[PDB]
Amino acid sequence: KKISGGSVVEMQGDEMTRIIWELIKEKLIFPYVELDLHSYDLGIENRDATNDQVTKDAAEAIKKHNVGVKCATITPDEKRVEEFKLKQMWKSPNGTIRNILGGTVFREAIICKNIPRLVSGWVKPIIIGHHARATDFVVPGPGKVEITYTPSDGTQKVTYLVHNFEEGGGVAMGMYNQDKSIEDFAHSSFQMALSKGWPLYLSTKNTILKKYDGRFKDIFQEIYDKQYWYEHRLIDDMVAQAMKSEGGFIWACKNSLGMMTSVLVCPDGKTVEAEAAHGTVTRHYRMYQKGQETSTNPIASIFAWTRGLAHRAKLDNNKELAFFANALEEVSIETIEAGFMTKDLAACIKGLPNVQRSDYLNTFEFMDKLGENLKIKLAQAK
Amino acid sequence: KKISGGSVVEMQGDEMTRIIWELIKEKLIFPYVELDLHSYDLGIENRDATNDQVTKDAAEAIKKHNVGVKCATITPDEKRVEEFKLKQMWKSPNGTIRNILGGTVFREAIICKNIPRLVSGWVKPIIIGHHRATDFVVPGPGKVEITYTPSDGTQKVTYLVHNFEEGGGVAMGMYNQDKSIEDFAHSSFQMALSKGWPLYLSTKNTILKKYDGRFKDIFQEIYDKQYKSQFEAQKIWYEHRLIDDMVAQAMKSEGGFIWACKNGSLGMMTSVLVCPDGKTVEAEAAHGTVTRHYRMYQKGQETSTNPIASIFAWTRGLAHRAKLDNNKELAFFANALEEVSIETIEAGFMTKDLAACIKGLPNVQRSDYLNTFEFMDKLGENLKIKLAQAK
Ligand SMILES: NC(=O)c1ccc[n+]([C@@H]2O[C@H](COP(=O)([O-])OP(=O)(O)OC[C@H]3O[C@@H](n4cnc5c(N)ncnc54)[C@H](OP(=O)(O)O)[C@@H]3O)[C@@H](O)[C@H]2O)c1
Ligand SMILES: NC(=O)c1ccc[n+]([C@@H]2O[C@H](COP(=O)([O-])OP(=O)(O)OC[C@H]3O[C@@H](n4cnc5c(N)ncnc54)[C@H](OP(=O)(O)O)[C@@H]3O)[C@@H](O)[C@H]2O)c1
Repeated sequence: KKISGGSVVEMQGDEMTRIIWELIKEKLIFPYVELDLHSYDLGIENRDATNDQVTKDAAEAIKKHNVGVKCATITPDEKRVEEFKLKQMWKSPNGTIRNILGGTVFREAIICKNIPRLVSGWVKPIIIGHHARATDFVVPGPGKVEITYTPSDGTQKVTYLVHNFEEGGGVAMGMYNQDKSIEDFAHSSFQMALSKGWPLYLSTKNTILKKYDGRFKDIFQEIYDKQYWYEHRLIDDMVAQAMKSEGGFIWACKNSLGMMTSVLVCPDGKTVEAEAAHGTVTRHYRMYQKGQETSTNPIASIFAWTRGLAHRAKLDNNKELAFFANALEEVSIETIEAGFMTKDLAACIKGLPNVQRSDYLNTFEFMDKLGENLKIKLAQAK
Repeated sequence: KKISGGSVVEMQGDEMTRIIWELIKEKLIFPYVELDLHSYDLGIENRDATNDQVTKDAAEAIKKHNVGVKCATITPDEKRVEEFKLKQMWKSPNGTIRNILGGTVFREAIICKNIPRLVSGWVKPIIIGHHRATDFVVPGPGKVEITYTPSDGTQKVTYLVHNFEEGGGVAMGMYNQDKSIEDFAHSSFQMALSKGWPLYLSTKNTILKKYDGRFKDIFQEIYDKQYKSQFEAQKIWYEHRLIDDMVAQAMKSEGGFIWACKNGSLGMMTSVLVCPDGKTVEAEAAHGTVTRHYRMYQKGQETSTNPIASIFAWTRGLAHRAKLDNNKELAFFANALEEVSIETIEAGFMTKDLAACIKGLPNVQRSDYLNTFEFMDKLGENLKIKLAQAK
C-alpha cells in the first residue's frame, strides 16, 4: 500500500520548526511513505540531558545511512543558557555535523511565479555552493614577518616577505588550501550539476589572489576534462551574468527565509544532509505559546524532506519514492501559485502594511491545504 | 550674492562621468557657490602626458586643503594602453590617492521612497566601511611556515602553517599593523558622530582569536578612552558583533547605522574616504566612468546617465568644507542640493536605470524617464526654486 522508503536519518529540532516538522511528518510523509527511520532528538533539552552525545550519534548515523533530514535547532548563547539552565554553551549542532561529514553546502531559494524575486528575470533557481585552517598570531613589535616554503626533497627554499613591521606591532596569519579540498569542491559542484541537469559557473577574485584563486580555476578545468557544461568567470563579471538569464545554474563561489533550502553534499557522492536554511522562528513560537495564531512557512522544511527522499530514491533506484518526492515539491509550488500561502509570502506580494487576513493561511490551514492537494495529486497519478 | 565656499580640491575624470561632472559644476554648483578651486585634471590623456605626476599632486593638495571631490577615472588595462597609446599601464588614481592619504572608504546607497530596496524595511541608509596579502602555489609536498623575526635581535618565532605530506595546494600570508587598525577605528568613530548613527564592528574573532581579537580590542579601547562620552551625548552607541549575528540583525533593522566590516543602481552609490584625523575627506561616486553610455554619447545617441552619485561627491565635499569653516550658508546649500536630488526622483523625474528599478527593464518606455540633459535641467530648475523658498 504505502511506499517502502528505506533508511532515512531524521533529526528533530526546536521551537516553531519542531511544530512544523511534526505536521509535515503526520500530514505529508507518514500517510504515504513507510521508513526505516533513524530518529535523533536534537531539541535543546535533549542535547543538554545527553551532554550533546545525541548530536554526535546523529552525525555518525548520517555517515552510515547516507541520508540526513534535519529540523532547525537552537544554537545556545548566554540568554539560552539562562532560559534552559544549560550545563554549558553547547556548540551549534550544524557545526558538529558538518565537521564529522565534510562536504560542500548548496543553498537554493524555491521559486514561485507569483512571488517576487531579486531579479524579475529569474524563472529557474540559482544554486550557490561554497566549500565547507589558519594560523594567526600577534606581532608584538617591529620586525619581519615572512612565509616560507621548503619542498620535502630539500632542493629549494622559497621565502616571501609578508611585511616588515617598522613602526610598531600588529597581527599576521598564514592560510593554506590542499589540492584535495579544491578537488572535493569541484567534484560536488559537477555532481550537483548532472543531477540537476544545469550548467556550472565558478567565480574567483583571480585578479587579486592570482595564485590562490588561480589554483581553484585550474583544478576545476582539469576535473571537467578528465572525469566530466562548465565555465569560469570573475566575481564582477559573474554578478552581471546573474542580473540577466532565466537562472537555472550551479554557481560555485570561492570567497523570504521560509523559501531558502540547504543541502550538504559529501565528496563521496553518496552522503547528503538536507535542511531549511532558516532558524527555529522563535518569534512565531512565542506567539504560539501565548495562544496567538501563527503563519509559519513550512516550504524550506518540506524541501529538506523531499531532497532527502529524492537522494534515498536515487541510491536505492526506488521509482515510487522518486515520484513521491517530486510530486510533493510540485504540490508545494502549485499551492502557492494558486494563491494559497502563509503571511510572509502575502507580505512579499502586497507589502506588510497592505496584508489582510484574507490574503493568507495560518500555519495549520496552509499544511491542511498542502495535504488536500497532495492527496489529489497522488490519487490522479495512480 | 553667491556663497563664499572656500578651499576645495577638485579632480576631473574620464568619459561619461567627465561630461556629467561639467554639467554639475555649470548647472548646480557655480551659479550658487564661489570656490578657491584647486582643480587637477585626472583625465587619462593628462595622466599619461604628466607621467601620472598630476595624480600625486592632487593627493598632496587634498592632504593640504582637507577637502577632495573626485570624478570617476579610467584605470588602465591592456585594452586602454592600446586605445590611448599609453606610455605604461598607470596605476589606479584611487589607489595612489588612498596610499598617500590613508583612511577608510565608507559606501552608502542613496535611498528614494519610490525606488525598491533589497530589504523593504530599510528607510534609513546603511553605511559600510571596509578595512597586501602574499599568496603562492605549493607545487608539491613540503612545509609552509610563517616566521616573525624581532628587529631587536631576540629569538625568531616559527609557526607551522601546514606540512603538505601528499600533493600540493596553495598558501598565503596576511598582516595588519596596529596603526592601520587604530586608523580604521578612528575613521569609523568619526563617521558615526558626523552622521549621528550607531557603529557596529563585525569580525570572526571566535575563529581568528588573535587576528580579529586585535581589531575587537583596539576598537573597544579607542571607544572607552576617546569616544564613549561623545557617543552618549548624541544618544548613539558602539558595539562589536560576529559577522553571522551582524547580517541577521541588518535584515531585521530599518537601517540607519555605520557598519565597520573586517574583510541597486550603481548610479545611487556614494563613497567617502574618511582620514583618521577627522579633518580630511575625499568624496566620489562609487561607480566607474560609464564607458557604454559614453560610446552612445560619442555616436550622437541619446543617453540617460544617473548623476546622483556624482552630485553627492560634491555635496559631501561641500558639507565637510562647511563643517571645517563653520560656514552655515554652504552647510545649508549642500543639504538643499541633496534633498532636491532625492525629491526630484520621488516626484517621478528620473533617469532610465531608476525607471528600470520600478518597472523592470523590458517594460520601460521612453515616457518613464528623462535623458541625461533633461534630468540635469529638471534638477537645476528644482534647485533654483528650493533656494528661493529658503529665503
Ligand atoms: N540551521 C539552523 O539550525 C539555524 C539557523 C539559523 C538560526 N538558528 C537558531 O534559530 C533560533 C532563532 O533564530 P532567529 O530568530 O535569529 O532566525 P530565524 O529563526 O531564521 O527567524 C528570523 C525571522 O525570519 C522570518 N522567518 C524565518 N523562517 C521563517 C519561516 N519558515 N516562516 C516565516 N517566517 C520565517 C521571521 O520573520 P518575522 O519575525 O518578521 O515574522 C523570523 O522571526 C536561534 O536560537 C538560532 O540559534 C538555527
Ligand atoms: N571610482 C572610479 O574611478 C572607478 C570605479 C570603477 C571603475 N572605474 C573605471 O570605469 C571604467 C568603466 O568601467 P565599467 O563600465 O566596468 O563600470 P561602471 O562605469 O560602473 O559601469 C557599469 C555599468 O553600470 C551601470 N552604471 C554605472 N554607473 C551608472 C550611472 N551613473 N548611471 C547609470 N548607469 C550606471 C551601466 O549599466 P548599463 O550598461 O546596464 O546601462 C554601466 O554600463 C573603466 O575604465 C574602469 O577602470 C573607475
